[PDB]
Amino acid sequence: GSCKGRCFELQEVGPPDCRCDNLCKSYSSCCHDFDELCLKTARGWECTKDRCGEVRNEENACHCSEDCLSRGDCCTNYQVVCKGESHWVDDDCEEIKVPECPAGFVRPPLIIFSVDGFRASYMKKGSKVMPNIEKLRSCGTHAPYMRPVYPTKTFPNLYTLATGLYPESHGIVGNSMYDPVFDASFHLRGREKFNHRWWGGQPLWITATKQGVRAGTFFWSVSIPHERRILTILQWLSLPDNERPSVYAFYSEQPDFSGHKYGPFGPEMTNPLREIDKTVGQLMDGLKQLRLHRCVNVIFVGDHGMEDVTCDRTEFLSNYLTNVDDITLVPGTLGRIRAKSIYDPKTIIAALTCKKPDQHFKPYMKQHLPKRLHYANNRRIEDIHLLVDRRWHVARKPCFFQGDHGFDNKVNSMQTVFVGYGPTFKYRTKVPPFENIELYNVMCDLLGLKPAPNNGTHGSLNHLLRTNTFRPTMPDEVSRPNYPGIMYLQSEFDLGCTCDKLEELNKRLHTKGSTKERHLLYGRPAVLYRTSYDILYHTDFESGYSEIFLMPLWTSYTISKQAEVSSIPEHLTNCVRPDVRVSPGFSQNCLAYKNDKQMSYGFLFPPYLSSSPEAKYDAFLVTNMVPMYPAFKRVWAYFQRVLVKKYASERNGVNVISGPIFDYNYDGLRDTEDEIKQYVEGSSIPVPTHYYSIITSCLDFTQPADKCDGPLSVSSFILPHRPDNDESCNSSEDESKWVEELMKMHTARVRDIEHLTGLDFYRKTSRSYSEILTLKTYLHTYE
Ligand SMILES: *[C@@H]1O[C@H](CO)[C@@H](O[C@@H]2O[C@H](CO)[C@@H](O[C@@H]3O[C@H](CO)[C@@H](O)[C@H](O)[C@@H]3O)[C@H](O)[C@H]2NC(C)=O)[C@H](O)[C@H]1NC(C)=O
Ligand SMILES: [Ca+2]
Ligand SMILES: [Zn+2]
Ligand SMILES: [Zn+2]
Repeated sequence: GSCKGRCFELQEVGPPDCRCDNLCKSYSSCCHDFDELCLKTARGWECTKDRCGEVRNEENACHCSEDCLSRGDCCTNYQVVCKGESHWVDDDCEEIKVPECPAGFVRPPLIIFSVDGFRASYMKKGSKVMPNIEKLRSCGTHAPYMRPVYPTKTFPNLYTLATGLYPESHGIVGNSMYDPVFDASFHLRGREKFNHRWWGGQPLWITATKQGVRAGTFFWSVSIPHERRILTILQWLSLPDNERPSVYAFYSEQPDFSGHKYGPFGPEMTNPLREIDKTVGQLMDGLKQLRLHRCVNVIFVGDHGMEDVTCDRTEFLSNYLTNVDDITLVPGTLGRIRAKSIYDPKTIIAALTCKKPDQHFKPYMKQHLPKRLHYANNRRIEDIHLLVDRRWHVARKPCFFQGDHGFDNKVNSMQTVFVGYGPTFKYRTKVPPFENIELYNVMCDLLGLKPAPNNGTHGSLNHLLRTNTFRPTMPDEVSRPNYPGIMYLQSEFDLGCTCDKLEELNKRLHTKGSTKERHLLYGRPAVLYRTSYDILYHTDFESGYSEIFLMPLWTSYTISKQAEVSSIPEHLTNCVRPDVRVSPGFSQNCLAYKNDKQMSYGFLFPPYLSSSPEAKYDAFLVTNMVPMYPAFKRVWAYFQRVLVKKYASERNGVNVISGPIFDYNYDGLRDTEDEIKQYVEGSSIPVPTHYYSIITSCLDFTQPADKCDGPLSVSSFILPHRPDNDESCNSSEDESKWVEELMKMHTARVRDIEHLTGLDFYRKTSRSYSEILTLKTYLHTYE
């Protein structure tokens, strides 16, 4: 019943026996002498010359005795003060070409140093405030910033780090949440969070244990001082070979706590950052004492940033809703709304939509949230969501705090940090910003583990690593296209469409020709599911036409910097032409659109960008038509007539691939036919939930998009196909005052589109597949 000989033991005792491990305090289950024997404070955390060679006194917090390495309970500066060695931070960086590990070590250990609320810009504070951190950052591998997951709160992000999964998939969708199947709520405070029922996926410590690799206890009771957490890691690293973990985690509550109290750019922030640096320095000195400083891979990572947020920037729901007693709100930097008793969700949303000119939040049904957030597919996510403006809070009803976080994960102030240091990371290497869902694959690689299935894209971070355990391979195409000829005659169609000579004298009409070379610059997308579709070629564009969904899965075209924009002449406004290459039965019909009072149609390739009046007639083929709400046509037509040409002008030409997305179950994945819940009336033409475009050009803008030697540059979006423009509060103005702002909100990665369509892009380029995976994970943020 005593913690003697057992402090911070790895085996977990009881219930009910008294525990002496990392978490015993959190359960209020430690042995009576835990706080006495294990949380020793006497004489602080640094050796002084007068202690060198002292007799071991057990009440000392750390030791300067000659027996202190045999336990690894020496103070971390022991050798510096007593044996003439130097501080890790004062040593020159020297490349670590191979792991330099001592006797007994069969792989490089991994230590994860997680710092709560460490904003990316704090790194700009430099080596006068954070000398140890700046050394890790400059000698190792680092990104200018790492993007967290939404919501940008600690539990969702630390668990995403651990699992490689979006919160919707791992289950930790908030710091607070209610589960209607358990009928219970989870909170930062209390016991409920300790119940395994809440935690899904497979976190790294479980992946490791399952594959025979020992993991240290990642979690730390808040009562354990940071210095004792470092000393405990060093103690574990000193254990025999058959008991020593290979992976460890340190967690610090700072700089988050001071960020909340003083704001991100308060002068008070410098002290907490100095203290974090000290802790890193203690870890590095400690490793160096154990001859592990050129053997361990260290990951210094944050979970989210911090924004300026004060009391008097609070919107209150009682100022919008007359029935605020009927609802339960999860409040703050995001809002989630539920009924108090299992109120009407459609009236709640309408009552919160564009009611005040400076309104600092926007309501969404969860399925209408931007797809890049991946924040819908979980019963813990309430149907009603408030996306709150940066710098603001939302509360239910009507200063000690100056900072908060939780906002949209593309907001600048929410970005966090990443540095990788050690033999397996690259040397003095800067890498592009990347998302925190990508690290679990890399941590697995670093430990020799096979990752469990996750939302990372394995290989998209190979460029962080000196030597890679994993080489990606491009997936095999599942469906092979048909390339149908001009088989059928005009008179065989009656699709109910109308139109209003030279195409009879063109024998080579709709043949491959030079269409593939100029309009598919990166190869045909591959179709990764079973379906039947047709490649269709035209002077100005190429498309993959689905005989099942009666529309293209994709439409590809290139527009040069010098492309002319033209009008749809009035004699062609209502023109729709039957496609002589596709059968009537696998074609859309115009009558269904005339029968459907809510629904109109648009075109994937824009008639506005035709290369000639002759070629413009191709844009009106029934195989280029897609169902579109009139409200959405305002957005689409502006995109196609104005913004594509702008992008072409700014980027030295662009290649565009556009198409429909069906995601009626909001799982982020391509719907099967059975899952499509809306069709054009009286018809079998499915209604898309979204429309995507992927806009590619040369990263070197001095080369045109069709003559690009090197790295590519991409921006993409996934626009919600909505029958109104209630999302955009300025929509009653000219499209130039609101459409582009809409599209920027709905920016997306190419990977997001691949999941939602079952397509694989960029299969024929001069780049390596690893480089391509990096491109596919890129998000253009507009921040
Ligand atoms: C993010 O990653 C997770 C994990 O890879 C993805 O969740 C997984 O989704 C698949 C497909 O829906 C689920 O697998 C299915 O299992 C059953 C048979 O047991 C069968 O009905 C299907 O044919 C398929 O095998 C799986 O449950 C699920 N795994 C987890 C942990 O949730 C998720 O789709 C990813 N999200 C995105 C947007 O890519
Ligand atoms: Ca789906
Ligand atoms: Zn946090
Ligand atoms: Zn916080």
